[PDB]
Amino acid sequence: HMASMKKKGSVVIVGRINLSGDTAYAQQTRGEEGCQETSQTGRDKNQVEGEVQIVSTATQTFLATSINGVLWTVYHGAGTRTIASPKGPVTQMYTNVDKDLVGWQAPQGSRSLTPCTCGSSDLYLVTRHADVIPVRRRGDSRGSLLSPRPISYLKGSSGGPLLCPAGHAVGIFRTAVCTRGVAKAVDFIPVESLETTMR
Ligand SMILES: [Zn+2]
Repeated sequence: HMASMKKKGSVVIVGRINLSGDTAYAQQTRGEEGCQETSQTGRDKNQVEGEVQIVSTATQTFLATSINGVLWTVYHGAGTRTIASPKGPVTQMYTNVDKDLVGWQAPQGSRSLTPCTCGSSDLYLVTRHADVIPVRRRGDSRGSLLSPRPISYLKGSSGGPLLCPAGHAVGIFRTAVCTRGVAKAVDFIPVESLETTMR
């Protein structure tokens, strides 16, 4: 009955993918206990750094990527949930189920990637395990893995970035394209589609 109805939890930043040096690596900033409490209160006092965040819900863990002052991720992971912040749960600034895209204002202390202007088709996918996978762009919204892998390796990487050779943001990883469970290609949200949503 109505008095007993719970509320959806907040997305919680539980770590980041460090790309600021010569070596990419994942860092955890909050354990599962703190994540649970933070998800319920929506209050996160942790300092955020970097461009690529690891985020969790009650059920899922995936990625969120800051581009031009917006932290972007996929609707099929975050739905309409708020994200926890130092002042409380923060409401989504963008919500587009048709693009499978959501976004919040980038957390204070985060760094944003710059949208790519190069038109290059040699791309690099950053995974939740700090893999940097070469990807050849094949369309506005798809690239092919130079070395196909089992889908397991890409699980939980939605919302991660596809990068230009110069480190610009080219797209947000949306979902893998598989055959017999083997990921041979990836579909992503082009950054141009993000810029249009941003006006
Ligand atoms: Zn570029």
